[PDB]
Amino acid sequence: SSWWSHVEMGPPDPILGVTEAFKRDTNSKKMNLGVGAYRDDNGKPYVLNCVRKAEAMIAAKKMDKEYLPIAGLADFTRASAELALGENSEAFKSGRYVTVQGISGTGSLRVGANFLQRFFKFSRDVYLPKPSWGNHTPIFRDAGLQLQAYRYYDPKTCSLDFTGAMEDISKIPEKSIILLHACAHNPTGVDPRQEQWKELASVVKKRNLLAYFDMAYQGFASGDINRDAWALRHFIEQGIDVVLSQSYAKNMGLYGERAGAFTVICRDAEEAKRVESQLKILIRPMYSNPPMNGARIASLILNTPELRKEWLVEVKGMADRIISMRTQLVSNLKKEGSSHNWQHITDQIGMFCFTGLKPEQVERLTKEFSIYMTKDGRISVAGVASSNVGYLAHAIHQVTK
Amino acid sequence: SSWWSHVEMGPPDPILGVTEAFKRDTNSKKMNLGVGAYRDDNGKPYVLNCVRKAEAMIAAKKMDKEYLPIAGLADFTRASAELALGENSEAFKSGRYVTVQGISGTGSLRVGANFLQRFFKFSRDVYLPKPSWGNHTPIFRDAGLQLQAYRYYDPKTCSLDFTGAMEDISKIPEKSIILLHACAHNPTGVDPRQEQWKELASVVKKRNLLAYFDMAYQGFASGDINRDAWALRHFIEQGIDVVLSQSYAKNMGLYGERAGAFTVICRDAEEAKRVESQLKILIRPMYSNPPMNGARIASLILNTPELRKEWLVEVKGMADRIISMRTQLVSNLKKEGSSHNWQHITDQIGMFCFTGLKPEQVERLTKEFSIYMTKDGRISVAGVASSNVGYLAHAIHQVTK
Ligand SMILES: *Cc1c(COP(=O)(O)O)cnc(C)c1O
Ligand SMILES: *Cc1c(COP(=O)(O)O)cnc(C)c1O
Repeated sequence: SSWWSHVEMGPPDPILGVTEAFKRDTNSKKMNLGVGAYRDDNGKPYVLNCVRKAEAMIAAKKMDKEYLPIAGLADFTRASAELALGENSEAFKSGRYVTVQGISGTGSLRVGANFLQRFFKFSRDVYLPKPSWGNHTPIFRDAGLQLQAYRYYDPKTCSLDFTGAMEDISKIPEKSIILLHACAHNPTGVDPRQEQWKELASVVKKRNLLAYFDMAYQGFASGDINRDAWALRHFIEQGIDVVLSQSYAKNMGLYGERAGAFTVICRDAEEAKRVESQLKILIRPMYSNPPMNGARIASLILNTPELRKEWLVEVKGMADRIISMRTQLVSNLKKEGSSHNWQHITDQIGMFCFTGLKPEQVERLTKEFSIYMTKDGRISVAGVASSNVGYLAHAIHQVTK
Repeated sequence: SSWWSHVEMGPPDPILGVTEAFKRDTNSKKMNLGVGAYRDDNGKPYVLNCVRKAEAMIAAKKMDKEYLPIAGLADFTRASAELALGENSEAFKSGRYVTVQGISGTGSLRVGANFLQRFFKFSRDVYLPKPSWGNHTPIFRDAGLQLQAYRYYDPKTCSLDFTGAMEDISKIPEKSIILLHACAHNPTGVDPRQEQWKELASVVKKRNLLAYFDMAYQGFASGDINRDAWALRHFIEQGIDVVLSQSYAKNMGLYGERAGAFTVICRDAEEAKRVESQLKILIRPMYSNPPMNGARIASLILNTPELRKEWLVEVKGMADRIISMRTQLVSNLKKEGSSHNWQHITDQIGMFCFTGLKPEQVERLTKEFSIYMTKDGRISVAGVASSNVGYLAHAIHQVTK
């Protein structure tokens, strides 16, 4: 009998553990549609070009490796707030925001969670949309908050349940926290139309809720970064002081680099200062300071007009591919004789597809064809290459027939 | 009013805050002897040659940026354990340990605290040496643990108070946590001798305390990495099953790249596997997975013989440097005419010198000479160059005369 005799075996991450499994699989035909990481046309990891170039400018600049400030690389911090809020943004232009660099979107979400935990004085309840990215839960629960939920996706409709979203939402108690995905709702793939966003926002405003936006796929909803930040900025423009999480993980394909940020909309520029100090005091004992290379790469591209332009064309290309994949997806599905409706594959947006597959359906795909995905029938459509759209289709069909 | 209208403006970090201040001083002659960050003889940031080399092989390797597993890069992982534990290590050879990559030393300390709080049931109190590094307090506190202390440094004599320490230690309640700095006690720069270390082991074994080692300067106290891990290793062979934190921040001079690790020694390999599960379960909702740049490098060096060799020679060279500065500093103080004994300057090991100066004196250094240090009068020795060594000397003379 010792120290850790009592600790039991925990399970494998529902998302992340798929990669694990994936890697152990000897079938050469294997695919990992678990997590959402973009592959190019040959099924390979794709490092954007502007990333490479920036990588190089850093190298050639022979920079040091001294510590970052707690809040991160200023230059990155600011570029992020602009990318998000928009250059013409009041809130932006008047200095009422604070943004600290974080450990990508997860770390960002968390300090955000912990900040709410420590200062938000009116409630410990956080309302998540049904369903929501799995990590949401543990991020908020480990932070000290309790979780609630508001209806969002209708499975018989394979579309948003706006009505229910609004009934639920309209009944959330005044001054509660509501997690809203900025765009590219993980895992549904469905987001509200402007008209509906416009609507939600009135109730948030109306019920005086703290709105927490998580923006991990800016650019991926449509391929247009500003058309994707519409919602967020709207809200803010109606007078809703939100909080936000951002990740350059997917859109810059800096996955393991860890680049994200957390921002808080304040009243003044004075409040902003005040809050930052606290943010910092939250962080020091967390990780001391952030990992620098990701932000360097990113800060360089955001702030270098050339780099920036190329980036944006690369992002558009990414989106485009995926789209082609959906399209190819369903057509082969028919080509294969599938009596089922597969329009969802084409109507949804972002990096996945919320297939509808049942967990048995799910297993069979892993087992028989080594196609790896999540228990919720959620597939990374972004990890499918041209050469494998066809196999996916067969498998799916085979599983679904 | 406002969500945050009550958020108070907090104070700058006791250590990390001097750098901020430092950056604002316009005197050409400033020196940042605050944080323990090494500079070459010209007072310039020193990126190790083996560091420079490893980055070159990664770029040349044209590697990807995909996510790393939760615990991190296995090679990095395996390596630090070894680095720490030793290769002839039994616990290492058997695989009774679990190492997870972390966000340098802090994030390691922090996950370790977070693990303790979750699973260590036999206590809620962590015993810190007096004094300890500043960050330790908040790390544990923020983590939900209770803080205690044992005597360590006697300031009257400016030496370790082995007696008190031992009194304090022997009466720690059974099965509590005691934090011990593996080497290079920060800020004291005063470590137990091998015979005291052998005493200490004896009682922790006896009271049957949980030993948390903080190991940040492996290689900087003695100039020899193996020599620096003697006690860690000592305790282990004595059957004390430890928890340990690593920083590659100083010794690999990888500061802002954030590389480090946390490791818990377990009874079996079986059990380690169970902890590892848990450990990962803790990290995901924290920052999902660690930054990858720093680990690639580190693992590249620790795992490539040439690289490892030169690193050892690089670290030893670093260590000798600081000994030169120490010495020079005192003899310069003599020549300037300082009435006092400045023996501790040469007695203390690691990057620093715990000078014994008073607040006023330090205030005077910053103000008049622009020399920046911690209000407890702890100077960064590793921060002085051949070229500014006199300045400091004169300063310290004028403020102390
Ligand atoms: C990817 C993602 C995030 C952030 O992930 P990181 O890799 O840590 O940047 C946050 N939310 C959702 C819904 C995501 O899909
Ligand atoms: C520097 C140091 C650490 C680790 O520093 P990081 O920047 O987090 O890597 C841990 N403990 C002590 C006592 C230190 O001096």
